[PDB]
Amino acid sequence: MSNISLIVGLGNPGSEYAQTRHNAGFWFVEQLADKYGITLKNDPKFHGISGRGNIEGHDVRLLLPMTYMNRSGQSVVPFSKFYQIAPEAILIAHDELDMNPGVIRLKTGGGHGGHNGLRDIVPHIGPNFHRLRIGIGHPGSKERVSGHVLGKAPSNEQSLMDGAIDHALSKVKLLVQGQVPQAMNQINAYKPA
Ligand code: NA
Ligand code: NA
Repeated sequence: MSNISLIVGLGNPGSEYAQTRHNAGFWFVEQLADKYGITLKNDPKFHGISGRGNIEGHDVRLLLPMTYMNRSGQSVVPFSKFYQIAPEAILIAHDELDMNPGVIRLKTGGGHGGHNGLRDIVPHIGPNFHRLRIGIGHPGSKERVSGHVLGKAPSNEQSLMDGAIDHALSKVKLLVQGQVPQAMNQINAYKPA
């Protein structure tokens, strides 16, 4: 029922990380920001890059922590405390190992699912924020997980992921308008065209 007023993209800073699957949440938020002409500027007070503007009739903040993934909470937590944004108004976009490329899900609540960014966030604001789980695949062995999240995907997997992200961006109107059950049905029904 509450409007989404803060959208957070999780990822690592620097050009060596920018195309890595771990930066799926940066992809989503950076595309969104540019779709609506919202400028992401350096915001060192909150250890991130941040912005604010109109999306489909609503005042929305955007945040990319520049803390490195595992310390994402050092940006998100004080940012959302300072602007007094309840967790229920936060959507956090992140890579999801447990879903394949081309799969994308909106989830409300729950835990971190082993994701090391969310792991740094859930303890401080609690679990009740919305999550855009952008599927990146699982390599297979738990050995190869680090090299997979920190690697660039091949073009085919990338096109599926980018398709998923395009679809979720088309649904942000619902989310910022408070229409979370509808956004969720519609996001979660996505399948590659
Ligand atoms: Na822009
Ligand atoms: Na920008």
